[PDB]
Amino acid sequence: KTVHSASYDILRQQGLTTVFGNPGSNELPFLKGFPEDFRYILGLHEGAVVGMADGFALASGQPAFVNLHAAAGTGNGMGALTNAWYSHSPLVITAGQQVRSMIGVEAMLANVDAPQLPKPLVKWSAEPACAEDVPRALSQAIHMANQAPKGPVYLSIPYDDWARPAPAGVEHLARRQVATAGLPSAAQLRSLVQRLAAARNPVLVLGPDVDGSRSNHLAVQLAEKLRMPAWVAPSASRCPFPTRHPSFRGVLPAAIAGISRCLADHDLILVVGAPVFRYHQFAPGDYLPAGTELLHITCDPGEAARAPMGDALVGDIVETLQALVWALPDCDRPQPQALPPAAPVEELGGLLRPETVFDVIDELAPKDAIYVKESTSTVGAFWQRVEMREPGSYYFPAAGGLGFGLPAAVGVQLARPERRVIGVIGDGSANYGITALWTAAQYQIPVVFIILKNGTYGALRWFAGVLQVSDAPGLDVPGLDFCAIGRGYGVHSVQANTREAFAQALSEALAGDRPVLIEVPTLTI
Amino acid sequence: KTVHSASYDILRQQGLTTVFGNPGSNELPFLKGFPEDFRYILGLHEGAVVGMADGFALASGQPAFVNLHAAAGTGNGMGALTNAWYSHSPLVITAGQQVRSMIGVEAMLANVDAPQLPKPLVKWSAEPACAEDVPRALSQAIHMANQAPKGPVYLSIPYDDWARPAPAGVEHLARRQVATAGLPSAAQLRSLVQRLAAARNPVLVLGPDVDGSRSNHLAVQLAEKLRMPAWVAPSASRCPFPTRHPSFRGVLPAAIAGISRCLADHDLILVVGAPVFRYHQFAPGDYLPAGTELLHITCDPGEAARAPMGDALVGDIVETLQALVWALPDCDRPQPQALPPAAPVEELGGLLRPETVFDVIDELAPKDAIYVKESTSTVGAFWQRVEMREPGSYYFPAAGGLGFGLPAAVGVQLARPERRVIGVIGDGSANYGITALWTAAQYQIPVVFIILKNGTYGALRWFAGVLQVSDAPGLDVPGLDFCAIGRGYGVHSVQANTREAFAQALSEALAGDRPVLIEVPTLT
Ligand SMILES: Cc1ncc(C[n+]2csc(CCOP(=O)(O)OP(=O)(O)O)c2C)c(N)n1
Ligand SMILES: Cc1ncc(C[n+]2csc(CCOP(=O)(O)OP(=O)(O)O)c2C)c(N)n1
Ligand code: NA
Ligand code: NA
Repeated sequence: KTVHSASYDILRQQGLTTVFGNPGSNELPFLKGFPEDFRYILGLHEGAVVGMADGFALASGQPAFVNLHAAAGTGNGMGALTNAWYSHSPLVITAGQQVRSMIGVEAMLANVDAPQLPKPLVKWSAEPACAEDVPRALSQAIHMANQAPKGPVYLSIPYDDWARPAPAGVEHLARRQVATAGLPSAAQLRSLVQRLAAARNPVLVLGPDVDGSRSNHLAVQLAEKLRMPAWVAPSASRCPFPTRHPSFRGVLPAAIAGISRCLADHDLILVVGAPVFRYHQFAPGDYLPAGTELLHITCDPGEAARAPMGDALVGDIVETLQALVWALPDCDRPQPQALPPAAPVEELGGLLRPETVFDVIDELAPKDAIYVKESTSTVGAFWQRVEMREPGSYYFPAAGGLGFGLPAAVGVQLARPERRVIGVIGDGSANYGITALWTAAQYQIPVVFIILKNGTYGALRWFAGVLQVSDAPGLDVPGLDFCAIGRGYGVHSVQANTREAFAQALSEALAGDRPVLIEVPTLTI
Repeated sequence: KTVHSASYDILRQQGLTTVFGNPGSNELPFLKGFPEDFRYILGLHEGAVVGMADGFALASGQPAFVNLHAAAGTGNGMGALTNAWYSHSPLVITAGQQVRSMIGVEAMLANVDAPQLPKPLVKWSAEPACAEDVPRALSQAIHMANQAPKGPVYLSIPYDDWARPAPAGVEHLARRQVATAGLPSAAQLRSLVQRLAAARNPVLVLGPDVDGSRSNHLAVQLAEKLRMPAWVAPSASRCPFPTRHPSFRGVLPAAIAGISRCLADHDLILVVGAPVFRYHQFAPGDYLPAGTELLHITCDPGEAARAPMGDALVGDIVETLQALVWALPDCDRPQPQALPPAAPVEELGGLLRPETVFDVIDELAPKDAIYVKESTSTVGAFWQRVEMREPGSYYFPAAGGLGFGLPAAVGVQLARPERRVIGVIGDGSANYGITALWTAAQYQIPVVFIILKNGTYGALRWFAGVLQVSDAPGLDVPGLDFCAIGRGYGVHSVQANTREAFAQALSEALAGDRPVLIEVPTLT
């Protein structure tokens, strides 16, 4: 037995049998003898590697294993880690290191002070002090990433470690289970029941950990038991509730003053599975309406600690909601009434309007499609127009780090081969993760990649207009041909200029079993 | 006066008037009122932004200014910082931060613990404690990046700072000069002279800081003064010596046993402007030949401290070399004789060999072309076949981080518009920095981008053989059409399958003033 055999035994028994990577010489001794029951997914750039792994871990509900090259490979993946942090993504990131005797002299490919490199975007990082501790360190990595609050971890491994003999006692590691006890106490449950049942007009607010914990159906039961509306917490990264349910109200605005206005008539706000709150725009005002109280249920002690208001309970979301639904009384206030349907937009005679594209998607897509969205000026219209009825149907970068979309679509589609993934990606956002197209071609992962091509960084032009700034450089992205780029990376590509051409292209893509890129020139104002 | 007006005044007076960036909302208050005498170079991904700035700083010999978005933009640029670290590149990296009152709550776009993010790849990192300290902190960043050993620094700026009034006393900052005194003392100089003059058979070994300090001509003078051969230090990132000068001996192998074998006959080794040594492959053996001594001249205290052998002198390389050339006595030993030229490789009639491509480059390229190389299995052949006569003629990623090549070619070409830049890039390496093609097209930066397309991560096949690994996944890169990708980003693109087709494409590219991508299918 070697450090190598012991390590692959640990990965197999813990279920980490898909490796997302881009290889280098320090990693070859790990990749040696790669087992026939494991799968390796090559990305051409590490931002795409990490984002594929992120999508895979989130959609599968299991940890994902990554293998990168030394400091430059780790570095190229670091933007993608910002999103993985706020999505509570359990990524086990390994990077290969020089031989131990060559690290201090700073030989070429030595990753200097390796554990510091990924900080502060990892929950744990190490470089084992000896070859013999590597298998236990890898066990520690997997169980740190997969415990609440879940998140990325990092391990740097000198390449001469793998061939060394495994130590006595290593046989205990592969079978280890780490379980998290997160049910409320009887007193804690009583407090939630008393406060909710006593409220005049409560409201529900739901974040990405409602989807991550598979609590969507429980959230519907909760809303119905208290006859209350349900919103998505601001800066939404996942969809936690069926969007045409009559209690649904949309996504809250990412603004201090905006949330206290939207929720002004409610005496009690219950936030589940989000921070309080991922505000974005500067909009000073009241954190809460006068007389309103807030309750917060979260899996993350740091979310509970940092909130500017409310009483928090930190624990297991699905067990907490199940207990709460059981313990609450029925209510006979009237049921909330549904939001009105979105009207078609006016025909203006220029390029296709995003609203039009979305109406077509809502008509032709399967009702359990999965959407991966990274198109920053069209978010409001998408949520209004594209129904998302089932869990696990939406992914948007949780840190707002662009380059998530194309790679995450490939990883999500790999995790959920029985559903169809449709990416809705801007011309700007596409270029941060463009080589994911190639991985989709090579492995025949049949994402429908829709590129909305408006010629600009539209969301930034909007924000610039708001600040009366007209002199900022760098906001336009002319001269891009995504059909040529798609074909370059091996993906069947088509340009759709009208509503009829777009419908035909989407229909034909959905009917097939290959990736397709659909380039859609769109209106921007 | 505002923090904004004072900061642009500092950048202007210090000479940082080109901004390399990718914008975001936290940066819009900085980019507001961008001055007419500044230039903004947009990159579509931050790895390319930082690589362009890196090339520009190295080729211009001046610091370069970067503006990135928050933590995700900073993160996307961090692979490029590995290279900037080992090339001693003076990059001033700014990243926009949320409004100060929204940082601790972790609002969307808050960069948490920002100064820790780029570590350990920056020599100084800060987030100012108040708006009034932003101008002085920017000055500190500039003067930290540009003092020996030069390197990247990082400043995180909350976006509500820019509009605030500038503090009293700010007017002293823009004019500040920071000079480095780095000449050897009389005793230090005499020790080098005494030792070198007493040696039986000295040898010279030169690294990237010889090119960086503009000491190439002095290195030739020194070699000639001691009638000694000259090598490039291993893991070469720049070219410090004219490669057809008769004392030139090529690049040392990146191997412990290799160096002591190559240099076996020399009693004294003088290493200038490189670490001792950037070994790569694991080839254990003797650090030095028995009886040999090593002298080291470096601009970097860390290089001096970490070396496993030798006596080091840390200071100003160009000033130290000039003092040494002046002080050395006459030497009567015969001059070294030139290396024999490379033999032709016989064409087997099918896909082109890289050696053939390099012979055509050597025939047709201007004799002061600049090469940006990131083609990992073809480095030895390149150095054997493509003459580099002038300073500032070669750039290869100093940390080996791929994605340097396409972006750095663009930045070098921007720094040196009077010379012509030829990028020599593999099919694997191109994809880590591919959006640099777009910036070349948009700004009409006329790089000749040559893509060597062998279908594989060729150098990893070599290392797999060395390490005795035969079943590793992920070594092949089939199914890439770089003419389609080039055209997609706006660059005129042509495929060249034969020696004649490549000559014609290279000649036409060189005769024009637009960027061109030339895709060349090659044998491994
Ligand atoms: C890595 C990274 N760099 C820069 C930004 C800043 N950013 C925010 S929105 C945006 C524009 C995206 O444009 P596009 O995807 O074309 O969508 P549109 O706004 O045009 O709808 C940019 C560049 C970011 N969020 N992430
Ligand atoms: C960012 C990064 N990721 C991975 C590697 C590992 N790496 C070393 S050489 C190499 C292959 C480069 O292939 P190519 O540019 O096609 O050149 P060839 O070896 O085929 O001549 C790779 C992937 C690296 N050095 N940098
Ligand atoms: Na756009
Ligand atoms: Na290659």
